[PDB]
Amino acid sequence: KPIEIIGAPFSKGQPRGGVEKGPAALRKAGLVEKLKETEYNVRDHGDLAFVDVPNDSPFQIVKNPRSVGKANEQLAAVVAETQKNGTISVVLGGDHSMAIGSISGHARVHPDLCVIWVDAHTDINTPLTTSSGNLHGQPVAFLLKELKGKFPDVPGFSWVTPCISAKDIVYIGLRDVDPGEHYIIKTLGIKYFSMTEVDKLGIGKVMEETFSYLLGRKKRPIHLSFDVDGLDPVFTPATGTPVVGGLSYREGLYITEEIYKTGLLSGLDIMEVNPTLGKTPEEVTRTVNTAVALTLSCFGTKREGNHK
Amino acid sequence: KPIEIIGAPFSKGQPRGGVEKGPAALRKAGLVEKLKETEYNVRDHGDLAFVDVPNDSPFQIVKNPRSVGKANEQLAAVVAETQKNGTISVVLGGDHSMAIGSISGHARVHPDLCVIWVDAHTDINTPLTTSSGNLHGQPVAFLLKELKGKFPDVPGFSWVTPCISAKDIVYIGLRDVDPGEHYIIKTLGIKYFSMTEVDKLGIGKVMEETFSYLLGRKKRPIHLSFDVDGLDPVFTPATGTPVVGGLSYREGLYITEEIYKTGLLSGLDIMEVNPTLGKTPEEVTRTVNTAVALTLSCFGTKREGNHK
Amino acid sequence: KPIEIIGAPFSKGQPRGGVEKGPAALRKAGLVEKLKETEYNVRDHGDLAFVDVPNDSPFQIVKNPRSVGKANEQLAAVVAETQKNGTISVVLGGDHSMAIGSISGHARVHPDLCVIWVDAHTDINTPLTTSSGNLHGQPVAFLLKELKGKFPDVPGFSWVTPCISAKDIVYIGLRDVDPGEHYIIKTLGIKYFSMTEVDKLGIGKVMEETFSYLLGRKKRPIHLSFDVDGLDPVFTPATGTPVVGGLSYREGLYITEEIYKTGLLSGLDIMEVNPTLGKTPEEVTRTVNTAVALTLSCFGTKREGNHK
Ligand SMILES: N[C@@H](CCCC[B-](O)(O)O)C(=O)O
Ligand SMILES: N[C@@H](CCCC[B-](O)(O)O)C(=O)O
Ligand SMILES: N[C@@H](CCCC[B-](O)(O)O)C(=O)O
Ligand SMILES: [Mn+2]
Ligand SMILES: [Mn+2]
Ligand SMILES: [Mn+2]
Ligand SMILES: [Mn+2]
Ligand SMILES: [Mn+2]
Ligand SMILES: [Mn+2]
Repeated sequence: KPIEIIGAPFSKGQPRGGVEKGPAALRKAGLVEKLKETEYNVRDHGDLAFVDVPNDSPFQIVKNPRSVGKANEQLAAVVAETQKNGTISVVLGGDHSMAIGSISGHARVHPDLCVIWVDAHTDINTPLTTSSGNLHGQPVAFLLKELKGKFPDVPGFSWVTPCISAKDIVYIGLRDVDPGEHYIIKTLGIKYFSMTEVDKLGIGKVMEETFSYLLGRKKRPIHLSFDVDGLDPVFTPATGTPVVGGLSYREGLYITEEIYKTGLLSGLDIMEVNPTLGKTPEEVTRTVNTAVALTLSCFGTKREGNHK
Repeated sequence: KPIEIIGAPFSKGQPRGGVEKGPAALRKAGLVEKLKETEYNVRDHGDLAFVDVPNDSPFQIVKNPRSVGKANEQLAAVVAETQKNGTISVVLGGDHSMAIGSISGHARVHPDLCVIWVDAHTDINTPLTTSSGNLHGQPVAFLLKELKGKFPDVPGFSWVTPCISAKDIVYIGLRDVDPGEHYIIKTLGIKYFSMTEVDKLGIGKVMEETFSYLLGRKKRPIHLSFDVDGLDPVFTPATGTPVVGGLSYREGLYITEEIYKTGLLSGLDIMEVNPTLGKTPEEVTRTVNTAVALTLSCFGTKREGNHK
Repeated sequence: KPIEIIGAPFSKGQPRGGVEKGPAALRKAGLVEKLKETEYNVRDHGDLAFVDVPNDSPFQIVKNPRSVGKANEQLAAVVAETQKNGTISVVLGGDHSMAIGSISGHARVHPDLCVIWVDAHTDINTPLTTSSGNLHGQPVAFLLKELKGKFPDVPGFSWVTPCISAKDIVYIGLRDVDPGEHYIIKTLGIKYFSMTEVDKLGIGKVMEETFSYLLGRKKRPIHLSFDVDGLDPVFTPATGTPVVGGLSYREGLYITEEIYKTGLLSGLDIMEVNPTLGKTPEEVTRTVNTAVALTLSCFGTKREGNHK
């Protein structure tokens, strides 16, 4: 099972344009060369060229609906094709709104997959609950089957078909959830481990419980959508929405080390790295290097050591 | 059950006068407005005006005995009256010597209460074991029934009646205990979770064990006396006696989140915040904002989210 | 059982000469005076004068073989003599290559001892697997019986007799292991708790499992070889080989507190403190003071408190 890197220099899901530079910074930090040192064969598809939409007026409060909808449609097609060829897709983020296209294309080939979402946020607001209008905080709402028809058709997304049910996803790291989003996860009964649960259980028990919950019945493809702000700002300061009291460096690596050990990783998203948001040049280097270490961990690099 | 904020701008229990500004900084950080966003009805009694004692010579080694004794007598009366009216009392600290008055007035209405003491110190020296003479490190000694008659009558405190027995209190966070204090907790058998126990058990098991220990037999009123130096100096740097290796931000919030969930919180003390002790202006803002987050957590704010 | 401090100002096991100053900095921080405040009787043997070898050409890739071999032979004799007199030996580090002499002399008197190695590294490369040639990363290879005859005779070490078998040692804190070293620990089946295991289990369960593993059958002498880089660079920045994601201050103290409680500590090594490697003067003070706190903990100082 080879790996295929796919760049997604997109920032229309939020207001800060620098996340577009995420892919470049990750590559410049030597991401591809290091992955070639693993047991996997690596392939770089390159970066995608997203067709911008000039006249893109807000749908109600939702900003850049048509541009976000089209870029995600392009991504889904690309991901589905590589999945169709028996390869693991690695999407280099880009604001988190690109998860719509990443997960959608994945589910086209592997309809039985489950999703592990590492983030300080649930990203499940709907076009009607959102207060900001930024689509990087609404991706999960377009993918959940239970939310289908809970909000008006948004321009640019008629191509989307809800592909995951409430019981197929698990959140880890939550600590900044909007009132509407909380009502939704409680009502629909979505499984989550907020920082409170990580403190209570310990990251060891957290990973054990997420795997038995999702892989109890039968085994199946895993899709890990990693938002860099899942970790505390001390570790990943260069992000658009940092929240204090997050996961540690050690905990972030433990999550990815356990996911590698299942042998079921099928799709990966590394999102929200913004290289123009450091407080200093090293805060940037710190964030980019951590994202690279997490990616390598998903593919075999272990803290105990490695040998051929 | 409404809440009643009570300010206690007092600093005679120790040498640094800046703790008197604790209440003002907490209010300026928006403490009251935010509490009004919870499910509780809020009431601000205001700050107390403590009658200073001009001729206040040291009783042996004990400094400002009469001024500390009178200010606490005034506080007890105020707290007992609001408790008498079915309200939860919130005392805005002030050096920790004000816990004598806070707990005393509380026990007048709820004699069956238990005490959870979060601190790096036990604050249980007696007028005869103390080496500094500062009363903010002796409050527990005036409240324990087992210590009654273990030291000479101190001027200004003849109004005090020991209201709690050794089995009714639990310490969390200890890491700077004097030899005399250690002899006392071992001899009397007082329950505690020092940093060693938190490391061994994890904060999850620590809260589980403190609740079964205190609320095993029957349910009853809870009094949480929180000393801001319970958390590591990296989180709450603006305090008079910082000790390395303390509780994390996450652990501090876990403690308060669990106490809220019991539905038994009856009295609260937020102590030792000194706004004139930062190394920088942000070290101050960091400490004040953390104290506010802890207070809000005691009244319902959860990291998983909230909705009406 | 009295204690005997033994200084080892040596740096030929690696390239940076400043570790030679480790002993002096530790003593200047008041190490001996504080140990005299414990229940043990303290004795300072002083620092050793190591006979340098002028013509010391590299054995293959191994640097300073004869100088490292002789200094360790001198140390072993000194340690064995104090052990012979019923005293606990405390070796003030010095690069970690001095563990060869420390452990060797100890095993001469207590052949049944076990070893607890706290380090970010396994220090088990052989003269043939090493890529740097620095002997401070090869001490364990000269002491393991299973590795005897696995590499050519190195000049200066013909006096060494492998004294410990693979089942007699436990590693804690690993996070920077070379491919050759990993092949060795997996093949020989050596017990270890890398950072992954500490994250999964918690330091409490880690200490419980290392004690049952080593002291399950019968009780016996414990030798703790502590490399200061076992803790994260935020706590012990003044070291030659710092690695991110290490043990916390709290975890380091928990390890030593548990070792004291067994009553089986027989030999101690405090290594790799280099007072000329801070980024600032306080990074140095931070590292030296932490090493002193760890040493005091091994001999009775507890975070819960102490009294006579
Ligand atoms: N819920 C907030 C924040 C969204 C956070 C988006 B994220 O997790 O992708 O960075 C909003 O909807 O604007
Ligand atoms: N035990 C020391 C320190 C007291 C700490 C007081 B506290 O916890 O209220 O800040 C003393 O009695 O002087
Ligand atoms: N394995 C690397 C690093 C050795 C680390 C040595 B130590 O743990 O004593 O600081 C080397 O052999 O050069
Ligand atoms: Mn986020
Ligand atoms: Mn996100
Ligand atoms: Mn205190
Ligand atoms: Mn206190
Ligand atoms: Mn090391
Ligand atoms: Mn070492």
